[PDB]
This record gives sequence, structure tokens and C-alpha cells, in this order.
Amino acid sequence: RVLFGDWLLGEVSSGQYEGLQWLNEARTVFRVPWKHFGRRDLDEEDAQIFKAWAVARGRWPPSGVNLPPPEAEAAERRERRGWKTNFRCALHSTGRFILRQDNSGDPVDPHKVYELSRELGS
Ligand code: NA
Repeated sequence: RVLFGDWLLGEVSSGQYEGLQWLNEARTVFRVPWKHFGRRDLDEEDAQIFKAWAVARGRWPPSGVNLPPPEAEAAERRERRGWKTNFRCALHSTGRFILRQDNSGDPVDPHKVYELSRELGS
């Protein structure tokens, strides 16, 4: 058990997720991909970070499911909107993260930029 915010910072610093990166050396500001789907389904690429959180919460096996390729995709596909919803709510509930800029409008690279709260005491 770790909090989402600490979990997420570990993923950011990993540099393993495209679009999920630190924006300064000081590591006080980072960006998080933030696509607007609406009606549209999430493909696998759209859901990489959301899926990581679900696996973290034991809501999805780390290896995925042992189904055939088409049925494997569709099984995940049908989970991805809830995963996206669960992640974003968790991020909102992480008061440590202060939204600084909202670039989710840009379709070639929609993301949101957060800063670490300058009043973390204990
Ligand atoms: Na937040």
C-alpha cells in the first residue's frame, strides 16, 4: 500500500511512459497525458498508464489474460474507460498535485502539467 501520488511519481521518474515525464531537473513540475475521448473507445496505447494503476490495485493481472489475441484485446478494451476514470479521480484526490497548465486541447499532444505543492508540511 502506497498512495497514488507516490506511486505516480515513481512512474514519472521511471520515464517508461510516453508523455509522462518531469519538466525540470528539480523535479517539482511534471506533465501527464490527458486525452479527451468522449464517446470513443480507448485503444491499448491510450490506456497504458491507466492500466498500470489497475495492475497496481490488483484489478488486472500483470501478464494480462490468457485469451486469444482478439478476445484478449476486447477484454482489456472494455475495462479501459473505467481505468481512465479511476486514475483521473485518484489524481484529482491527490491534493499535493497543483494543476499549472491544461494542454489537453492539443490533439497531437494533449497533457496536463502539475507542480508539487509548495506547502507540504507533514
Ligand atoms: Na490533483
